Amino acid sequence: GLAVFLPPYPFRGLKAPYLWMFYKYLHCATDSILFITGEDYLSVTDDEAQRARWEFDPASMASLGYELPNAQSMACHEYLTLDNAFYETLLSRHHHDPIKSFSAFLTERIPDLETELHALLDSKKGIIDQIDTFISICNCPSLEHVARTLGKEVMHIEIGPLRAPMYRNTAYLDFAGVNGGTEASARYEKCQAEFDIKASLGDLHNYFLEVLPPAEAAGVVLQVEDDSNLIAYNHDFTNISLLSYVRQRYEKEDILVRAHPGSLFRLRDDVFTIDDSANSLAFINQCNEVFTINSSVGLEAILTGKKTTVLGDCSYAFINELAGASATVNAAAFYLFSYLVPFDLVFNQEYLKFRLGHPEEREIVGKHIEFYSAAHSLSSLINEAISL
Amino acid sequence: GLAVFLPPYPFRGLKAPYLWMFYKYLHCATDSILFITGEDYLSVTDDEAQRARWEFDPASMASLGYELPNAQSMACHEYLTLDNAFYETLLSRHHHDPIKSFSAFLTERIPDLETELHALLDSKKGIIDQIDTFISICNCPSLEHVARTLGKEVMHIEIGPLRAPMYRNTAYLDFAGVNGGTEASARYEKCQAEFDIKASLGDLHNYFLEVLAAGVVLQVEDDSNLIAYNHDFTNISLLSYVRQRYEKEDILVRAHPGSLFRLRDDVFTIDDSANSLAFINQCNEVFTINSSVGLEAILTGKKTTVLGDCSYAFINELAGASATVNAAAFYLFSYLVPFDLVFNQEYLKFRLGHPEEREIVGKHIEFYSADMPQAAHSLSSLINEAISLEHHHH
Ligand SMILES: [Cl-]
Repeated sequence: GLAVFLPPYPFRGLKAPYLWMFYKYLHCATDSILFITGEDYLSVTDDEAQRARWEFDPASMASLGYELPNAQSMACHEYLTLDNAFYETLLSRHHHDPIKSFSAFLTERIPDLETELHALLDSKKGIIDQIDTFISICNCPSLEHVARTLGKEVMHIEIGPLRAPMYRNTAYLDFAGVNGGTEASARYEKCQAEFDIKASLGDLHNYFLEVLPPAEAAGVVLQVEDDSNLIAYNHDFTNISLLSYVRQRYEKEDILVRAHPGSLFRLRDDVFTIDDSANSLAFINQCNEVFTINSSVGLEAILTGKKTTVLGDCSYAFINELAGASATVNAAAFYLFSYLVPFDLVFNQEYLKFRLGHPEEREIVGKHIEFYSAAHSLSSLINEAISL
Repeated sequence: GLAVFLPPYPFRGLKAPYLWMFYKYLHCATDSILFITGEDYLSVTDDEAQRARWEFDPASMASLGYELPNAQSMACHEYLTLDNAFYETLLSRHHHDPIKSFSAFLTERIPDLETELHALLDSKKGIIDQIDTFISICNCPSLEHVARTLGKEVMHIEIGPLRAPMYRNTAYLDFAGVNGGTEASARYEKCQAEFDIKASLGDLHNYFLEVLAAGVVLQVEDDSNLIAYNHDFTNISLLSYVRQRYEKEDILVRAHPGSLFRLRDDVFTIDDSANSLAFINQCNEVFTINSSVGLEAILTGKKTTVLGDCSYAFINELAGASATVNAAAFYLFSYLVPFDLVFNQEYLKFRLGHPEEREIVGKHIEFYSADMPQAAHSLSSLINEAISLEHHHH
């Protein structure tokens, strides 16, 4: 059985922040799941005051592919609820800075949290013995240590870098960590010689493109300031120091900035030239090279053959650090077909069992292409796919 | 003789960043000054490409009270010029992170900089012998170490927390550090017994004044205050801090027009008051990292939370009306300096001899009153009389 970890701690000012994953696993569940979560996740569906949350938007339910759970759907699983008081305690140990508290939660072992997790799991020890793996939407060394004591692994699972409408929907699945401390590079290193791809980057990019590619400066990508990427996995770089970094190398009218609509702040009116392109691709094509901390837009540039500079930690960084025309295509082919997972599968318990048995990269790739579609060797599967 | 440290390194993307202090010292100088600075400081005045800078604006000139130097004014001093290329080197040592580089400069010793400082001072040993003190506009452990080694003291000088036209013009003068690592608290702890002020907090405020729910003050993102003296707090985490305690309905945000970024429209209630005071009176309590507005809030008797390091924080850490007043009185009259005086070589030589607090307060009140002497008044008596109400005669 699965144990899904969905912490209630409002680090970013939002209750039940990972509610969409709760709804998604509930909608896709076939067997009982152990949810390690908070009481807010259990009351929010019936909370008449949180009716305007984006998770309840019909467009979001359709985009992420779930429906709202009824009583039977929610009640037929197992629950362990994390104590509401631990958040305030964590805050007090970091000068009540919610951001710095979030960072510690993502990158450090927290004894109090491990203790509570142990106590919760011990209350249903018979249930825990049946657990096949732990699942987390974010890194959490506390949870990861606790899982090791039980001889269990933690699958880190998150929305992927390529998404609709532009691309096929993808997801992250990482045994080491998602976004930060990813295992993507280590995975490719072990199975590199199995990848001999007969294609260009355009061929790897168009297969995932679902829309007619746009027609044919220094690009700077801004991101949301208070997410895990810029709080913990940024190598101390920020939106400000990123702009400062590029400024050390370029003049103002040679710089095109791509703002993120979800950011708390935006650049003042007449400081930089702001891009107003219909999409990421239309922005990238106006640039000679692209600068980013760890935006997924950076992946898109690399896939289109644009010179990209990555200042933060991310899953696709190892691809860019390769000098070679064919060495890059092979690395990207692995990332796209073997590392990235079709979005729906990471919520499919049968697929998760498959990944849990530690299958060969060939089996993983074949399973993904099988999903994408409507040959035996790994390279032949990919080559045949991006030609048809 | 004075030595004034004006580094050329464009930590904030601005070359000759401390140009205004160069112009001010040149304007007020009576004797030869040793400027430890960069070539950019000497060429900017005659560089038409940079005439658009605020330092040349008539309003800014009259506000800070200086005029542009002619050939004689600039040439009659001693110069030691630092290599601009050290900035790029320092950058490379900090993962090309300009923020981390500036922070190191302000809070850490840098061996290469100490090497270059000593080598420059070695070129004019005879001149250095007659230097009494080093002056720095910012904290710099590299410079401070070099100076002490040569048996010189360091005065950290910067524009103050209270400024015209709202207030009397003030400046910082601190031997330990300016903004961060200040000696204001330690200094008061030593002389607090001499402060028995028989007046209100409002009297103190009104003396410096020349005009008359949850408040959050935003600051410039890349200045030294938010880079090094912030206790890891940012504009982002400051808003997070308050949101944890208050609903968005009860939050009022005072934006800083000098910032690189601005809040998106319909996220917070953005204040549009005419000034800081007008913003403060709309709040039950004010939250800040280390903005000068936080001082104004305390001076008006508003509850204030200070998350970062700054010179006035020790005032807030006291309980009691009498206690806060005696602390604020010290801060305003003894710690803060009349702006023009920190550029006056005689006053600086006066401070170098480390006089008693009464003498310092006496000097300051003399200036503020635009008088001249001395009297039998105690320190507190001077302050009490200076801020007390006196009726007109008839
Ligand atoms: Cl900030």
